[PDB]
Amino acid sequence: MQVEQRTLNTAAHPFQITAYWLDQISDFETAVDYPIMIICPGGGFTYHSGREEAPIATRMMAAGMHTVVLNYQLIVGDQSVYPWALQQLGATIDWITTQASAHHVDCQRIILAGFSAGGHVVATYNGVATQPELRTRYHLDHYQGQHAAIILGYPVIDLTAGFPTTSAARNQITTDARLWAAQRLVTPASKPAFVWQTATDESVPPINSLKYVQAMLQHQVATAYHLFGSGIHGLALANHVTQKPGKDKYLNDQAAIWPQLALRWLQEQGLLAGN
Amino acid sequence: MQVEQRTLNTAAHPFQITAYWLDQISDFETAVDYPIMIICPGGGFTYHSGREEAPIATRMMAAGMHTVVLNYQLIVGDQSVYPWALQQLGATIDWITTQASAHHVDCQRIILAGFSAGGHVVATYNGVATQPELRTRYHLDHYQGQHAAIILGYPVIDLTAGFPTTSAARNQITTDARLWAAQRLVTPASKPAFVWQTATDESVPPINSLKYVQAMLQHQVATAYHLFGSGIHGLALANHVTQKPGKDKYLNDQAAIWPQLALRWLQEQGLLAGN
Amino acid sequence: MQVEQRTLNTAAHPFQITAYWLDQISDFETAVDYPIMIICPGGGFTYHSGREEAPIATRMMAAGMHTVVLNYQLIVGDQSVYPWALQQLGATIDWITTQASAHHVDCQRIILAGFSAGGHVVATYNGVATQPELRTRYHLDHYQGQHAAIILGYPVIDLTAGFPTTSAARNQITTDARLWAAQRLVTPASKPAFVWQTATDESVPPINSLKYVQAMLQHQVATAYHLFGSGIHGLALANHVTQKPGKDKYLNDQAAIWPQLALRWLQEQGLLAGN
Amino acid sequence: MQVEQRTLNTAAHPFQITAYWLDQISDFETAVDYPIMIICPGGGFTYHSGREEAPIATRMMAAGMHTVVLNYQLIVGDQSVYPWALQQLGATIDWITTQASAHHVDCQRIILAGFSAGGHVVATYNGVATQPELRTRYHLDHYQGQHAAIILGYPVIDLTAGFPTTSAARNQITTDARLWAAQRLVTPASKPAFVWQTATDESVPPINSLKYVQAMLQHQVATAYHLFGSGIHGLALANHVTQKPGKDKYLNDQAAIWPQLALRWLQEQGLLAGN
Amino acid sequence: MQVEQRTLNTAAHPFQITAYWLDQISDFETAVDYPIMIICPGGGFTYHSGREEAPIATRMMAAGMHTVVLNYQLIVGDQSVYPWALQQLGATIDWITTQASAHHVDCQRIILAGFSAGGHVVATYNGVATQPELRTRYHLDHYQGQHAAIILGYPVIDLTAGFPTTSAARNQITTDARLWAAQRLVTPASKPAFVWQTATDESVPPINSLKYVQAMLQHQVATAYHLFGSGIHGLALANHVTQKPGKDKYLNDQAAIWPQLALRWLQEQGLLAGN
Amino acid sequence: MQVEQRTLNTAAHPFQITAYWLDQISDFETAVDYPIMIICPGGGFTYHSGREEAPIATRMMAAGMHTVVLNYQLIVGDQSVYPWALQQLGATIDWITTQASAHHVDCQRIILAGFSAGGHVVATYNGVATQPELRTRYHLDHYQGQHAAIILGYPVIDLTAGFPTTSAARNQITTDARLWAAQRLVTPASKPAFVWQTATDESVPPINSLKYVQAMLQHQVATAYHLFGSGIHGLALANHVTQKPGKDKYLNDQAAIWPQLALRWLQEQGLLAGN
Repeated sequence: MQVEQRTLNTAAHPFQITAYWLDQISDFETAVDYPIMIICPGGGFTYHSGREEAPIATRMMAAGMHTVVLNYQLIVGDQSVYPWALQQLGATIDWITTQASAHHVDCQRIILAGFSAGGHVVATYNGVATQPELRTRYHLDHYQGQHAAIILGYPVIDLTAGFPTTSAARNQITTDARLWAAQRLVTPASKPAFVWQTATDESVPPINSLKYVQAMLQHQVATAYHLFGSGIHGLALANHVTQKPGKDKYLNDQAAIWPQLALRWLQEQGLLAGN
Repeated sequence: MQVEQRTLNTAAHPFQITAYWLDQISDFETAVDYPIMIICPGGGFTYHSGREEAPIATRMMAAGMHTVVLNYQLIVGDQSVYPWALQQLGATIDWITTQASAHHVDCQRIILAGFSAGGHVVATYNGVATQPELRTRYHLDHYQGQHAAIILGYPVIDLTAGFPTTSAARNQITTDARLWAAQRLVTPASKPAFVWQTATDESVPPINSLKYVQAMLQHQVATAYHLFGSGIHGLALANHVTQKPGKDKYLNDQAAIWPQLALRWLQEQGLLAGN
Repeated sequence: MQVEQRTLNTAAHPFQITAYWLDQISDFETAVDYPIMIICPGGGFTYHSGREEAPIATRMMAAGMHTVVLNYQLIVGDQSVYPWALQQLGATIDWITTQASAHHVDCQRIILAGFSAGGHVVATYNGVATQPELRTRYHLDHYQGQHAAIILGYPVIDLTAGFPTTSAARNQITTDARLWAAQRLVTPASKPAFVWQTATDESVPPINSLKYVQAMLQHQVATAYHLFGSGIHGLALANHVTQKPGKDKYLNDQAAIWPQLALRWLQEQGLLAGN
Repeated sequence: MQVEQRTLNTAAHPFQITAYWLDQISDFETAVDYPIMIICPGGGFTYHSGREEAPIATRMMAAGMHTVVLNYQLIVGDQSVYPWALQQLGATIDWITTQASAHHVDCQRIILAGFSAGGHVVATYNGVATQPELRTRYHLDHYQGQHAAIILGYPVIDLTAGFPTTSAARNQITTDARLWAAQRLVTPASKPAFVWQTATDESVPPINSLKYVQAMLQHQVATAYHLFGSGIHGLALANHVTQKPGKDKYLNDQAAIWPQLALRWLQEQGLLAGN
Repeated sequence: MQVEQRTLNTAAHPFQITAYWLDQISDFETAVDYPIMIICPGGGFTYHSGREEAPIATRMMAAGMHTVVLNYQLIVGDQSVYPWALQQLGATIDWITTQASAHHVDCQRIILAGFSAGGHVVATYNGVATQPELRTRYHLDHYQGQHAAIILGYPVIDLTAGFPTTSAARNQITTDARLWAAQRLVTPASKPAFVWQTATDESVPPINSLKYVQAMLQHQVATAYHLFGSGIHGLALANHVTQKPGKDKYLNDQAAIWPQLALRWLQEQGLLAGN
Repeated sequence: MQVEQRTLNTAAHPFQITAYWLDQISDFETAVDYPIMIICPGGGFTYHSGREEAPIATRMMAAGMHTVVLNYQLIVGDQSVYPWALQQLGATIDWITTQASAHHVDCQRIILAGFSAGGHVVATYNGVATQPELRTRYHLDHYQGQHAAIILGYPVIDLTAGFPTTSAARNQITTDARLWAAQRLVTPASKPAFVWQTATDESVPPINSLKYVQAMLQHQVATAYHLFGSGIHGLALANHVTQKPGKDKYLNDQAAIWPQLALRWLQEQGLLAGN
């Protein structure tokens, strides 16, 4: 296993990525190309939450895929998240394509993972990057690669839907109201989506994920949705690994099966080798 | 996550280790000390099998523990495995103790994992390192640290028990017949053991693991034993990750739950935080 | 000791930092959080002087603190230093806060060091970052962390005060005349300052430091000022380590005690453990 | 030999460089300063071709010079190549000057290599960077260093001359028509040029290189030109090393002597030690 | 290109290797496995000459092969070169086999290069490793891999043949007189050999190489021999790259074609792709 | 500044070194060769104390010298310290000579530092390495380099003199009674020594250092001796940097000037540039 930490510059606003590369198993006769998952952590667009980076990355790596953690654009400074964050997701994917030979990467299996605030970036991208008109509008010309499916964990979907709380904050993320609501950007061309949240989420209302899923169904796009009956926002792995010390509110033993479900879902979609 | 590849020299025969360090989660208020698992791959004492290194290491890392992969002494050259391999397991543990500050390592939770040939080294160590008389005999004086529990996956236990096949091969591993049979070295001081194998193992007869477990019970030492009804030798993770390309004989969906069992067992023993 | 060389991107103009991390001492029972000092070298805003980077960094490290060397914005290109350099100092501090767990960093003890041209960036920041109105104006919204004290070595303070020599050069650094004079930005909210220079400085008149100190006193802010009676500009460590080969004009044995004074001053302010 | 991979930020649009540093030979009594060659690969301004990076870099390293591979600005996004790419070539050179002590670099021997699309960037730079009026216009103020000679392999020279094929593509590279034709920017101040191409080039007509050479002659600048009678575009090393697997059209045994010619030419110009 | 510096421990006397790995070219559709050359520098068994390491390594890398530089056992201490050095050559080869997946290495094309003192180690190995009786005697049991051809540059062949000068020195290298003369160990099973030297060699008489070649012919083993009419011992690359500063005696323009000859020879033997 | 962590193998018992390399200052016209100090920490021959490694290393680096931390042989296993540790000190020095070109190292200024147990290794070496008869006896043949001076901090000198406490422990370190007493190995050929200790040392009686100094005087070898009137054993830097958390017994403000004295002493001896 190799760990790469790089700045990528092929975007208006350069960003940092941290890649976790799988090594080829030594006693194999033939070499295998592994899937790759790009992870966008949460952090309310003001930071990137460690809880939703390496603990999750490692979990997916255990199932035999490379992972890259993307440091998408934030509010810090006087900067806005959009459109820059979309340009960065595209750059990352493009960069992966250029790393396929060196690292055995199956470009037919690039997957996007989003959590809380990072879920907005992913959900929006799933809409924009699949629509020629919007690739042009949001400057994704000439970026190679395309993702195959997305995974949303307690995602922020509509900015008018509960998070954030004030019209100033919503516009600070973006003044582009076409990107405010990710479910309004779903078309049949959108890639399939594994979505989960808890019903008792309070900082990012469950309505967010639901509206997205509703949009995928109505546009006949393959989706799977797990709304667990309990648990706070930002459960991450929902177990001891991502549990803040002392605080039992970060433990949910039923939500904690989400990775197993997600992985099984990837297999169903033909995006991960099956047992 | 950091990856360290080092030669350790505080043993008669220097060896290579590859350590996979957990990083502290950024948005924690207080820092946490994680458990650490040392992994001894299989390879019939002639090599170290990649299949039983990083795929397993990564799997355990996902449950929130550091891992170190130990390149124990091999037959290559005209060298023997013993006593040198025991000295190396002790050196590794000692070295970990010196790395605890830098990496947040819970020395009350050092765990040893063994697979096939690597299982012999571990099972033997669990006997020797816990017996003052044998620490002296096998030169473990002044090595700090002590492991807390061991995990054996389809282990080689008695060298007179099926593997290897010829009296020459057995002596090439070691001329020390006191180390030939790891179950004869079990005493109440032995640390607890999670053991698993398949009943249809042919290169290393199931009798090996059984005899060990039988010894642990009879010396009133806490143990757990999972003998799956089917599957070849060297299943590793028993899933797509460690499956040799094309060959379905490396897939066992029932044996594949061993990690989940093992981890739950570690929790029971108080050696891994519980959910 | 670890050495990190990274581009940081959470600012309009991305920059390079070189961090020198202290490692936890192995034979300590409990872990300790160390202070951290950010160093801005001189170079007349056209380059970063090596003399004022690692030789100084190492000197402070010896007293038991992490150091980061910041490559603040320069005139090169057609670029200006301001406002970008202020955004970068804030980004660096913010980034440190996100590295505190991994490296044991005491965020109640972040310190800023400035030399010659780098002194302007620091002195200005000490004014801006402490004034809510100016954090907003100069785009420091949402940057975590705050420094505790600053250290100025032969600093450039007022751009109308001797350095640079022509009105073109002054405006090339910045057209923002509110940032021209760092002493006019001092308010009671400014953090404490250790200031030193030589009286015989010719490229950056001693008047610069003096005016700053005068402003700190008049706003009742804790400060300490050492104006050595002799020596050229850019003495750095004033000893053999930073002495240009052959040239004795870079040796001043009385100015060379500045680090000892500075460190003792940090102790007085409670920003460095005391003996 | 050391390998460095860094983002450089002292330009409007930050870029990645990959440097291959020569190490000092251990059994030398005195240390030697080696030349350095900057390489701009081809890729039609949409990507950087691996074929024209390390295989070429390594080839030149064998003749005893450091190499740096520059990731010049691309069309990707909605970005244009110019003026940014010129700023980046200057930044790279400047950065090298700051690395001379650490790596023994002979700044009187910085050389620029260009291939296909990368040849345009180099050829243009050879014109701009040598003309005070154009350094000012294209923002190369305060960048230290200057190259000594350039090398063009099947270069794109005039954008109205065959590559690219549509007026949209030409303007997407740049709307600045003063940079469209690199031969119109040649003056006596231009540095000497080693130029080669194949006569049967179809994607970038041989006319391109010819027009450049013609301009160098007419301005009395030292140049050498090798137009091989056969071979496709993008032959690179023209041998097995850069040959796409299976495709014999990337093999030209006569064009394959270009490196030997180029190196001998560097010696003639006093830019590489001679045998 | 990646650079690896590792201690290998699977030998009685652990040794350092420095590997220079080729990276897969990014714009290839299919991946290619490259040959690998192991280089044993000279140094009179008291040191390893830098002149015969990276300058040569890089030269071969340019022709599209990985290289590893082996730090074979030396006289330093009271240690002898043999048998340990043979064990180390075998370990290196074995280790390469375990690195083939990760680095695309063609194990049907492992090549050994020897210079001066390093030539003895190689020439001897070519005899021992190919003779079952001698693999057993010199402890090469269970080492995977086998080399395909060897390359000797001004090699030391018979220790009674001019180098070294005193019977004490000869025995300090080894008391094993069966290894004193490498030509007496040639049998039809020996791998093919490219040999070169200068006729005016004085520290290691030309007779050495000649006797070896004579042995290869008489055992009907494919060999090629280039005895250049002039030049001192230890010419290395014979050009400016390996020329000690000031001393023209390290320049031979006719001997300097040896790499081109050697590479062409590798192609003839089917051990390097041909143009 | 670069940090190197390597195993060295040119000794019977391979060892780890951690080197801290000074980088050349960028804005120097000419390059300078720096001194290098090798540090042997304490630890009672059972471990290497972190307190006496990087905190001290960094302190000396601040005065403008490279440092290497040597992991000398320990009792761990059933191993003895001698003769192996002497072979390792010689190997380290030899290795440095081979690193001089790459890192600008002044081989006329190699210095050895010893603390507590590490002081024995140094003091003994200062005797052995300077006596042709003893280089032969203790196998230092063919190791290049030689140290210039040594520094002993609260050193263990005579093993019959207080440390260790039992005749078993003394022999476990070494059965070679010729190495038991380092002061009995002093001859005029011994290099100069800076020695310090506290008079109230209880685990290693002050008599140890005194006897050494007495031997240096009586053999007319230049020495300097600072016996501070108070303080425990293992004060290290005697300040907050090496102070175990909470325990004031590791603070001695008078002993804490030892580095300043030592450095000034190095200048007097011409082994460090003077101000």
